Amino acid sequence: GNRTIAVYDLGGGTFDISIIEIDEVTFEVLATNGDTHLGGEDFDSRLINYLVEEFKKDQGIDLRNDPLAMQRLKEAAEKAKIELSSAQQTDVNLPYITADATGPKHMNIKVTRAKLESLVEDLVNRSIEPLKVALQDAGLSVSDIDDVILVGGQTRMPMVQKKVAEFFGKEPRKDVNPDEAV
Ligand SMILES: Nc1ncnc2c1ncn2[C@@H]1O[C@H](COP(=O)(O)OP(=O)(O)CP(=O)(O)O)[C@@H](O)[C@H]1O
Repeated sequence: GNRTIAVYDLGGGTFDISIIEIDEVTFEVLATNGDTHLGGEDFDSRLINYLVEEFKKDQGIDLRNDPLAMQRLKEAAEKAKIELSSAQQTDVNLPYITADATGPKHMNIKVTRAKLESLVEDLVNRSIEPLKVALQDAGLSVSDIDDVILVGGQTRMPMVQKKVAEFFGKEPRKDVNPDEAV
């Protein structure tokens, strides 16, 4: 009774996919692929652009010339990205972010989940490309896979789970650890 699994591991920096076969009678990695420039940090970057554009649209300032402000906005963007894994909407609040002749300025922007999903949709789609490759290299199809286990914090995002569920046709398991997976 062999069991074949797929490990979708999306971290802060890189993306990995691995196909592993288990037999009783033994453990054999059948294929492994990924994307060295596709990670959670790219999800923050997309949200950072949106916050910079909205702050310009509203107040008229470009924060990118201000390095100390861009650090706080990166920190705030990640925080909002995470909350939006569990909430439908959230609020970025950074008082005294910058200043001009009119005085000190404040950021207060509402980000909805739907907004975030539209911003990162293409990054999620990039993760499917190495998946197809791995399966080809293994001489397998999605029907030959028995379980999909998610690894990495970024995979907690409902959208990422919905797309992986659509590819494999199975509900991926996010509860499983590395020992239990085998
Ligand atoms: N609830 C949540 N929803 C969405 N993203 C979340 C999250 N909780 C954490 N994250 C994201 O998960 C990432 C943390 O990744 P993790 O610690 O699992 O791997 P990593 O970055 O150390 C390994 P690598 O560099 O190889 O990819 C951060 O980018 C963080 O923004």
